[PDB]
Amino acid sequence: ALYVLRERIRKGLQIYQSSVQEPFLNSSNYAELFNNDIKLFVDDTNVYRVTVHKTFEGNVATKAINGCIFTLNPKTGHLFLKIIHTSVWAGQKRLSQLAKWKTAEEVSALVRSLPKEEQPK
RNA sequence: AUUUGGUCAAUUUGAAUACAGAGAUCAGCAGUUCCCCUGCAUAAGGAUGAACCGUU
Repeated sequence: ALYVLRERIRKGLQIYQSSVQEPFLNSSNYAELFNNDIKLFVDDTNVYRVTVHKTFEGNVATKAINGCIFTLNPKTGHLFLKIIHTSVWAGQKRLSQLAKWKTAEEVSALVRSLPKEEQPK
């Protein structure tokens, strides 16, 4: 009830919590992806992969493999796959955070490489 | 120095019920006009091709 009241108050005032300013890609605006404007999907999910090898049964075996930064142009179908080598992560700490930064850097580099015409919106 | 700018509406009444008052948001497509291209028709108007002789 209290929460509801708070919400109502907010509405009245038109205060809102940050969230994110940019508009989310969604089922609603999925069709927006395939207009003439140039775009690039980026994925940092595969940058620091650890592996714990597991078969159909699930037997244990430890290792830490190479990663990648999947960066895809859905118009042209190009895939600027920056392969992150495992040597990067040797003697490092706060690893996940570092990975994100690395990914960002890579993206920036890619952008720089692309000319003004081919660059993404 | 005092005070007016402060009456919820709606319903049931002969004060009670109500309690602020009753589709939103996102997205297609077609039409309307003008333009451009393309194919066809209609008129008109060209331009040109095609062996070899014809008809009382």
